[PDB]
Amino acid sequence: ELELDEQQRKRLEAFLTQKQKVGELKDDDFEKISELGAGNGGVVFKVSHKPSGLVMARKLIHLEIKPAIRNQIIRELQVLHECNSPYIVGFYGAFYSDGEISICMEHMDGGSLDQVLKKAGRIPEQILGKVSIAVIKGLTYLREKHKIMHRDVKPSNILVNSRGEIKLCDFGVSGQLIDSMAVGTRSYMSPERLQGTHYSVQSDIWSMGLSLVEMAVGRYPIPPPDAKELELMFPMAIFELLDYIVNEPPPKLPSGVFSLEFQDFVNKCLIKNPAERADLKQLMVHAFIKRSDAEEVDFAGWLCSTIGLN
Ligand SMILES: COc1ccc(-c2cc3c(cc2F)ncc2ncn(C4CCNCC4)c23)c(Cl)c1
Ligand SMILES: [Ca+2]
Ligand SMILES: [Ca+2]
Ligand SMILES: [Mg+2]
Repeated sequence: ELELDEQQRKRLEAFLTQKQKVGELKDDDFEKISELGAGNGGVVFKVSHKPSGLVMARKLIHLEIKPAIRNQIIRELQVLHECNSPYIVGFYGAFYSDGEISICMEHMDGGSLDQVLKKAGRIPEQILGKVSIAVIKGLTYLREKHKIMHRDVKPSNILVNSRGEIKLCDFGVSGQLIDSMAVGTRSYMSPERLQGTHYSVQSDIWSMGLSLVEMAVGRYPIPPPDAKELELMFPMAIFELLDYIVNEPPPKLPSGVFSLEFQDFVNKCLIKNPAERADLKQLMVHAFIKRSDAEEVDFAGWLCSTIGLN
């Protein structure tokens, strides 16, 4: 899982070689190309780094804070330079300028999976098999190589591109940034996290499981759809919704339309007891993942056709 093929090794080396040419990121060295979309507490733009000519994704987080606080956030974000993986979005740098922190990243031309889902309606099982592999490996990388968990897996934090790559972003690195921003949705949080009890990487596995169900059925799955709505397919307030997650049984895929391997996979992800819930090691050898890994699915081609990359 941690071991890479030669295509992934070549691309990661190519990213770093280009990154070494960039140097120190400055506010005036960026030109706006387009707005990509309003995300977690800030607007993300597609931008050109004028000196290097590199296209980037730039998230601007508007905050009014003193030089002490903001300079601590920039040094905390420097660990993202070390997070080098085919399943983690590339980091160029971070800086402060005129009342707003900037985070500059690798541009992913396919966007996030909430955008792809909204375009697709629902995502096919075999496509979600490749999504599952990438999230597991991305989470395995952060945990093994950095002793880090994500803390915020959701469709908007899974980015994709026309080269067929699927990557994670917005994992917890800066404690001070979360303090100063305090925001994001808690609707993908695990029941034990919403109860404020012993939570770990198992909490991200729930979030993946729930995200996969949403992408599979084409709708955030809590509360469950009706028997009539499932036939048509194939309002709770946020506080009422978070109480439902803690108190009611977990969501499941509908039977018949998905394979029992995929149903079992998401079920093992959504067991409410984190001890009983499957771990990354167990999920990596799961029947769904083994089958998915063997399947030669053209994700890039599927993506481009679905979102209209001409
Ligand atoms: C650390 O915090 C982040 C998180 C994500 C990105 C990020 C977003 C992108 C992107 C690349 C990226 F690195 N590429 C294409 C694209 N299209 C739409 N979006 C966003 C629209 C709002 N919803 C979330 C995705 C993005 C950045 Cl820069 C910083
Ligand atoms: Ca300026
Ligand atoms: Ca200036
Ligand atoms: Mg977040």
